[PDB]
Amino acid sequence: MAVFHDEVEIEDFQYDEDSETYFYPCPCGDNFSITKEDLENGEDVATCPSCSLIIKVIYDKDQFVSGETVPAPSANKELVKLEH
Ligand SMILES: [Zn+2]
Repeated sequence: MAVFHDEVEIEDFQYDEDSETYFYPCPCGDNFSITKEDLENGEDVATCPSCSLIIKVIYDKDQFVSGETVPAPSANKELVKLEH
């Protein structure tokens, strides 16, 4: 490795309705974490509390950066059954 670990699309991440946070599955055992606000500002990097690695989060800046345009809902997803 030389620059970052690997960039992954936000769609792959797991949205957290609890407090608007995205997480990514790590091979070390834990899962990365990144707040929605971070992506809205530019913080497209996730850090693991165990391995302490770095990962790039790809998303739509046009969607995240919504000044006077509130997006709309599109179906629902319930597949939270990832146990370690
Ligand atoms: Zn990790």
